[PDB]
Amino acid sequence: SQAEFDKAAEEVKHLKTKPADEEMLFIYSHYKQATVGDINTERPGMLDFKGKAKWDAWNELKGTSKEDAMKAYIDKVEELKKKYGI
Repeated sequence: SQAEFDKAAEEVKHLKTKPADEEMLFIYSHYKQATVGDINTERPGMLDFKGKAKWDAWNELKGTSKEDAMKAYIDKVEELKKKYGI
């Protein structure tokens, strides 16, 4: 299905607490593979500040199925929901 993934991405955007950079990264990444696909973009190039993390962390997913990214993202966000909630 799809609704549960937007539900996850939207829910994360409304969580009561902020999860670790790493979580933000797992999300950011799994969200891009789950919806955009493999990183068909330009890695930082200039500064390796926070962007390198998101870009690279997403790149890391080149080869994983949209569905695995989606599925795992849904559940993972669900973890975050049981973990941090509303």
